[PDB]
Amino acid sequence: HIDLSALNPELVQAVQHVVIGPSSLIVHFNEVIGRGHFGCVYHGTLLDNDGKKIHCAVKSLNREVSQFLTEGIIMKDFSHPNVLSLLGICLPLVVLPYMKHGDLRNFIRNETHNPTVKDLIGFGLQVAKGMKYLASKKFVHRDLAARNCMLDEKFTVKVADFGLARDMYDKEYYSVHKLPVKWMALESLQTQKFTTKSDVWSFGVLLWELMTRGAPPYPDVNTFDITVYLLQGRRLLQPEYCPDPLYEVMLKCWHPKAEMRPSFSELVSRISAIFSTFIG
Ligand SMILES: COc1cnc2c(NCc3nnc4ccc(-c5ccccc5)nn34)ccnc2c1
Repeated sequence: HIDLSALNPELVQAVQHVVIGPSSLIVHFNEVIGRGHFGCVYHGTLLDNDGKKIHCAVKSLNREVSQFLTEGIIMKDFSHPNVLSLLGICLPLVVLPYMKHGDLRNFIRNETHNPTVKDLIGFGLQVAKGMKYLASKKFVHRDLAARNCMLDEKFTVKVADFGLARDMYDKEYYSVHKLPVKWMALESLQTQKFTTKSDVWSFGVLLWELMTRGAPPYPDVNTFDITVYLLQGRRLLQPEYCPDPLYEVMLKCWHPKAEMRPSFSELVSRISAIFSTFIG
């Protein structure tokens, strides 16, 4: 039940645009397309206000209602081609655009697809643009990784796994202390505080993932021994196909001083330049 009085008065009129009527959504519970700690996701067919059939992914939270709605309201207002949108909430079901090619990590690990170095850098550029948008909205992601970005039918990469879509979709990479330690900035491992600058650290690791086509970072390090490993004066090595200036970008993302790491705007600029030097 929706109690409009419990909400922030400013946000009441935004409820009609976030709530999806149960008669407008068909969800196919016979086919699981993704698994999270909070719940499974399924295929869905959504009907528009006019009556157009759009394909969607419907996530369950199986495994405050006022708070849940405001979270959805804030997320719906986010609109960028490199950020996963919220279609709405159904009575609770989270309704998201269907991403045909799944998560970025699995996509680049797939033997049937063959992205070129240019393509891989382009995927990186797309993530940087999505994060530039999010950071301008003062939104800290906290869990940027290749596993947490998705691709649609046009191979458009979108920053996902945030707001109501947030979950652990690959439990292997989360350690109790439940943190994604191998994507975390030194200061975050120490304080558990996450910033846009710690998102920038995670982006550098994401770039390394792209250039290795989805290799696991720091395989021979065990969980929280990562802080010891890093403080020995170590960084992830330069992947074979990674251009030198792109590795220089990665090293900047992993600067020991958070305030010295590049903004996402600078990452878009630097990476767009490197991307432009390649053909095919
Ligand atoms: C074709 O298969 C799928 C599966 N899941 C979704 C989906 N899931 C919710 C979601 N929101 N943000 C994220 C980030 C990562 C994953 C994820 C899912 C599986 C493995 C690894 C990571 N899922 N996810 C949303 C939209 N389209 C999808 C299409």
